[PDB]
Amino acid sequence: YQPTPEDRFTFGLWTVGWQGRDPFGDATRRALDPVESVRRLAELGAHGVTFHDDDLIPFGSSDSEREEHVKRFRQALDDTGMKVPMATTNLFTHPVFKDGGFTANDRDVRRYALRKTIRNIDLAVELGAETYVAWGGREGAESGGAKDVRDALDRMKEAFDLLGEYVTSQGYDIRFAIEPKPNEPRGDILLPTVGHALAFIERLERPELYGVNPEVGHEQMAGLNFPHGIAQALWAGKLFHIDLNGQNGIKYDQDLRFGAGDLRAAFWLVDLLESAGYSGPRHFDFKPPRTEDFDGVWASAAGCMRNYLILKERAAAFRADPEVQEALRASRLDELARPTAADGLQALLDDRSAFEEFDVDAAAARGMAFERLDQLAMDHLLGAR
Amino acid sequence: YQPTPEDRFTFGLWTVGWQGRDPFGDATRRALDPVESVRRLAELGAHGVTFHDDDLIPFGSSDSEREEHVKRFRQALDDTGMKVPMATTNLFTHPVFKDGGFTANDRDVRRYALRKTIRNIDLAVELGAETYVAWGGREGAESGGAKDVRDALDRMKEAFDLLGEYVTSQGYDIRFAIEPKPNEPRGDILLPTVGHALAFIERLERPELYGVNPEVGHEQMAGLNFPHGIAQALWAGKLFHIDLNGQNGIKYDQDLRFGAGDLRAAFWLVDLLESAGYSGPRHFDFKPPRTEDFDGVWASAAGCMRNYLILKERAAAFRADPEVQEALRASRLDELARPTAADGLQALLDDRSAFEEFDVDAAAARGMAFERLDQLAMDHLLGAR
Amino acid sequence: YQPTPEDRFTFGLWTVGWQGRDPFGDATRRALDPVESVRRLAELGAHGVTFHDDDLIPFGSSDSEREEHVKRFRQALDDTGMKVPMATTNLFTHPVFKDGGFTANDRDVRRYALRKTIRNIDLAVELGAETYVAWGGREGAESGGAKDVRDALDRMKEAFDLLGEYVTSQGYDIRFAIEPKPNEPRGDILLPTVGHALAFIERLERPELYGVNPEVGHEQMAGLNFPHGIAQALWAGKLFHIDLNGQNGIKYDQDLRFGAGDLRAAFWLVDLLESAGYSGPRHFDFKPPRTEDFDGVWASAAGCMRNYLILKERAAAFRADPEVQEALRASRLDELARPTAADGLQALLDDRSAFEEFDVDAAAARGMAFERLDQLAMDHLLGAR
Amino acid sequence: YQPTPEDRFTFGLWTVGWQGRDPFGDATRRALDPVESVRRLAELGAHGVTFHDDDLIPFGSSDSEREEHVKRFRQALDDTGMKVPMATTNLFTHPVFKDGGFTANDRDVRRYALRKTIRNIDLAVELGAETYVAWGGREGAESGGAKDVRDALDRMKEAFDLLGEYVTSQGYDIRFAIEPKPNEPRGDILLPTVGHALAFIERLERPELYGVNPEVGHEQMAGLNFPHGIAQALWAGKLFHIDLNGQNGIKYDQDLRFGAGDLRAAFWLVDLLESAGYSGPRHFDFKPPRTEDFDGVWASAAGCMRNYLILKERAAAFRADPEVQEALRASRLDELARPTAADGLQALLDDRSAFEEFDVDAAAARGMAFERLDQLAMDHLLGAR
Ligand SMILES: [Mg+2]
Ligand SMILES: [Mg+2]
Ligand SMILES: [Mg+2]
Ligand SMILES: [Mg+2]
Ligand SMILES: [Mg+2]
Ligand SMILES: [Mg+2]
Ligand SMILES: [Mg+2]
Ligand SMILES: [Mg+2]
Repeated sequence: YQPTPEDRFTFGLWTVGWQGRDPFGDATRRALDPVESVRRLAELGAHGVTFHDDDLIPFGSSDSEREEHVKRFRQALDDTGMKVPMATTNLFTHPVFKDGGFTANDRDVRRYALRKTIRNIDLAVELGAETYVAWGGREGAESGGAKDVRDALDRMKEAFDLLGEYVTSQGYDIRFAIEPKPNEPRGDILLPTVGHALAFIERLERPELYGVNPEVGHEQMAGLNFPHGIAQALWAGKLFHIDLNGQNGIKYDQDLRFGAGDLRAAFWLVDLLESAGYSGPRHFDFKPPRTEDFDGVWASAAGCMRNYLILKERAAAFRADPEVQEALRASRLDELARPTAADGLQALLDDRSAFEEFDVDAAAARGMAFERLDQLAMDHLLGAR
Repeated sequence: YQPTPEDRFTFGLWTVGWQGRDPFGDATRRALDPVESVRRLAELGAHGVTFHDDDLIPFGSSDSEREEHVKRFRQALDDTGMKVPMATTNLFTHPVFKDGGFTANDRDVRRYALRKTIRNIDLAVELGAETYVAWGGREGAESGGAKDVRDALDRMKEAFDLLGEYVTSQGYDIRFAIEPKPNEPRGDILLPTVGHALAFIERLERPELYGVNPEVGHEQMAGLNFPHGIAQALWAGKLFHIDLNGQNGIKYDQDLRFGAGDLRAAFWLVDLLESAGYSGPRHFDFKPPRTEDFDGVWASAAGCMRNYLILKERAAAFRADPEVQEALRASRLDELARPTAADGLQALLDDRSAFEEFDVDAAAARGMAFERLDQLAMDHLLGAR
Repeated sequence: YQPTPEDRFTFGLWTVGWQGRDPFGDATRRALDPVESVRRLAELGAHGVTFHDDDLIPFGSSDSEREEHVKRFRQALDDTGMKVPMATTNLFTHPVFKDGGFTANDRDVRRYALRKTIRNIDLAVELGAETYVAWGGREGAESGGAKDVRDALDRMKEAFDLLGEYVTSQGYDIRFAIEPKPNEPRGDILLPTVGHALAFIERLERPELYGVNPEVGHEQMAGLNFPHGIAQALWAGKLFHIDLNGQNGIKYDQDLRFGAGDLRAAFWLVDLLESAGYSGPRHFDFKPPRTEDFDGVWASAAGCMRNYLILKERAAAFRADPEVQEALRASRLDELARPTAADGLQALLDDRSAFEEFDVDAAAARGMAFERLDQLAMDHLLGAR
Repeated sequence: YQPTPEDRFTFGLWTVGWQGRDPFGDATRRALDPVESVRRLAELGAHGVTFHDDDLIPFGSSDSEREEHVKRFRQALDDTGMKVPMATTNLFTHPVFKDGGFTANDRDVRRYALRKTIRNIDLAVELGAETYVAWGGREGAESGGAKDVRDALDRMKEAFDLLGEYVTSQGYDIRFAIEPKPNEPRGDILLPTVGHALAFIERLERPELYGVNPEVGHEQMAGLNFPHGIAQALWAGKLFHIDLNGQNGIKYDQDLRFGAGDLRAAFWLVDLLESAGYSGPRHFDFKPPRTEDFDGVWASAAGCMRNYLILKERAAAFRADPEVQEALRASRLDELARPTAADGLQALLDDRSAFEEFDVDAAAARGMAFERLDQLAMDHLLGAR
């Protein structure tokens, strides 16, 4: 199960470069030169890297250091063939963003957040990114009175509309993807789930420029079914990007490598992405645990891609299995895909078989045969099939 | 804290009428005649009742029993002045709905679900309901392969569009509200949160006919901030109805009386509903615990309204407190309400105070004063103020 | 992966016999004659059945019906070779237990609960059960004032001590196992986790007569690591019995078939049970989903045993893998098993290599190599190894 | 509601001294001199401070800097009258503890952890601490194979037994308290709940030297009822210490000030502590949110004590209310405190009123009147009474 750049696996600089500082511990690893990470990730079979502006250009760099850093990075991209499909802004690390970026109560911080973002959009376009991700990790509150949510949504809409105006006025061909997270580092974060972000996009001035970048661990921190949420995003035509990792239930954001955490959900996710023809990057946003040295970092990063490829195999085997296709018909997955009432309202109303002469007890008695279907999915996942 | 019909408190027949059957226990209470519940609820200060078709008309009733039941109910409404602002369909109790109603895999069940619903819409209009609620409690799955979610969303859209066609073709003045629930009785339920339902409505043929009916306990079963979700629904203009109860964290749907469960959240919810001018019914969907006899049932139902009125008082006191308004300005809630960039994109770009000459360290050093504001909210809630 | 009676797989009568009534739905299946379940389970490879008194003898049966029911059951056991390793009392279904059995506030109910239990202990001994399970499903509260927990623990200790006196005075060779559950059907249940039950047993008069019967789904309803809890029970010498099923995170008690839910946890559990030499019954407490007809019921029950056997295989392969044993040494699992200070306190104090001359920075720099070890566990689980 | 030193309110140096570094953000506050915190906390009405060795003495200090730091601290304690009732060891910040202290896989780290602890025990005794707290925050695992839990419990028992030997051999009058936490910073932490720690203590060589130090937010991170767990610890005679803060459900450890989070639970906790006569320190382990400047830090710390005192008032009012005492008798809290069977086993067996002639239907029909009792508890909490 060896990854190729055609698998579109991408990594953030901040993932393998995480020094292992957590709320209760100091770094267990020295910092990684982005040039060294680009080269190590290319050797592992990755297709591309992503970056926050602050990952690449240390905060407060002069314009001459800034261009020196870009030029070094650009050399590493050119030496390796690595792409940069996605860029994002760090609006969460610096103390100035402690109440958020786009929805900070302080207006001058909101304007600074927009300028910091716009600067990096120019740079992202320059580096060829086609998706610009926005993770409002500091947008939210620990207490109810700290944030009027309707005002914050106004400010959030205003920020995203202005970003959309700037993109179309520059004639840039780049789209935005909102990354939801229900909590941490804020007590509650605005647009907490895929659903909340999808609803929000429909109120923007140019909705067609915005989609979602859902993350496995984030929806699972709310106990939600991450495959279900992805299906709805696809149904809406709004899955612009996706973040893969693992999470062991409702607790702090663990950012385990993909496939760790809820293994059955990872299987159903890959089944959905592959069967829907999702063609975006397969992005890993994970943290090698701080127990690990650099050898463990690359091992964890390899395991990300490996577990995707294994699950991709098992899902395809499951869908191609004639006994599964038989069981799918046994549970009437075929009838689920048919229109309830293509004959239209009036025909439905006059159809006495739909109500007056419907045998309710016969229909109730029919088994759905879901457990046999699920055990076949299990057998396939486990390679007992 | 005595409720009046002007408080628009409403109860489902199924709430006070719950016999106390749970997954592990038999009924602890005899069944309630709906006529007796209408009369008891009117004596408690309720404004109205709601019903599932099956609450009012026993399943499979002849057309003559059906009209006898309506006529008895109509007499109780006329004798008490109770209104019926909202009606809904039971698409979950009968075994025939075990895989759902609108998204059942079986097409004939889907058509039956639509006819069962349409019949009750006629009856709801007759009884004067202005909101028709849809809770897809059986729509979903315990296993990943049982339901193609994109197909189910198609079938769900199709059902709701047809309902919208039937309403507009009949010239009915009634709107629909989708009630989300993340799980139980299904392992995962479709449209699991307020966000997911809001996004879904934007894809219907006549979006203006559909809103949400969020329920406290349901969003909290996903660990979400229920006040935040309500704010987004209001921001969208889609809060058509609301269900009030209590819930002690992420576990089974407890349907505790309102104010039980997360007390601080109940306070912030009432603060939001009152300050936004929400004018719909204050509907209680709760279950008097099965430890209780009928005296405990009415006691629990009284406590629902009482806790709303107490919290309504404390929220208003909080918002009217000049020291709170001062603290709100101290945490820049006023600046949050101002446009980030009413001067427009180009002016923002040329504004060197927004970036080139922005003192990031000065802005970072400013405290948000959120903890003092929250302790004032606490003092008010507790009547220590 | 075919089960044999030597695998010690056991099922409750109430598991396959669940009619599919849930909080929101009526039965979807007719009731099962216990004699028919005993015969069907024997054909599936089960080793034994368990029962609540009320599963076997309908509540309130005359002494002549009671013995007729036992005699019919005894015939089915004799015709099939099925054993009854475990029996338990239903102290939760009848409305009289709505506030509990052993810790009901009403004393006459507590005495009735003890007599109901003692009667069934006699019957369990007669049928040869060696473990008597107690699941205090109604012991607890929805509200804080309803139950003084210290008093309830007194009443719980008193009940269990008296049960222990009755057993030793009758010269019965039977032991008790407490089954913890954190919630549902009560808002919070007493002795909510394995830990709470283990602590409680140490205060009983004859602690040696009592152990725990942990259940997968129950500890996971608290987000706990079920393998970890089982290890502690084993460490204490108190794992008398175990209940296997599946659960998808913190929500209502799903009682999915074993292997569904958290698949990686099921793998680590089987690894622990097998490597510790657990020799008790492998008991399945699960509910075939109500979507299923009787064919789906037996399919689900077969899947229980199958998933255990598959996981048992993969765990053994993992532990026997020399590259795993190498990786285990690489992460110092061997050093974890050695005494920290077998040289004793004074030697440790005088050992300057333990502190004064300990190279803290060298030790910190060592990687734990946990991620490589976990990916090997993953590969084995997935049959990619 | 002004605190006095007789209220026994204590704070960790690390609480008010938290610089606001979280997983996603840099410090928002400069470091606090412990001498300045001791003085500020004394002005707020605190009774005492607690410390990790590393809070007080910077890691790796010479013996001359070490005594200079103690001497400065000792001067601040002497100038203010502040006590040090509890001390603890930092076995979690330094990278060397990344796999734990007492249960690190590496033996030399385990010995170093014991020496680091023993050194601070001497210092704690010198400063007069009577409780030594152990929070095994790094003891546990992110993956199943990384830690054999039975071995780790052996190593944990060994460490605590040796600590007990050292204490009794030195003739120190100090006791140990284990602080449980279910997760974070490890994926799962050993001894995850109060129950797990209580069970563990019963296997130590000198159990009488060890109790628990439970923390509000920690048990709530597992969805458990923190008042219930405290009652069991009291019942066991093992509540040696307690940590107070707030937590909004199952998510990352928020360390909100006490009274924030689950307000009703905080009320029931104070009711229990006061009615049981708990006489230990009321210790706050919380973090002023990083949105706050130093003014917000002291405001948050004041709010801790204030919310305890308010709740203490409301609980006492509730218990002294004759209508509550009446309602308590109505729900048979009095009968719960009586022995089920003080007449003994044989008398119970011969008592036909306990079974043969017990009217089960009469007893079932009795209401528990729990909802009226809970609404009275609510009214008292809210000051609507
Ligand atoms: Mg994450
Ligand atoms: Mg991400
Ligand atoms: Mg509900
Ligand atoms: Mg509802
Ligand atoms: Mg269960
Ligand atoms: Mg069980
Ligand atoms: Mg904490
Ligand atoms: Mg603590």
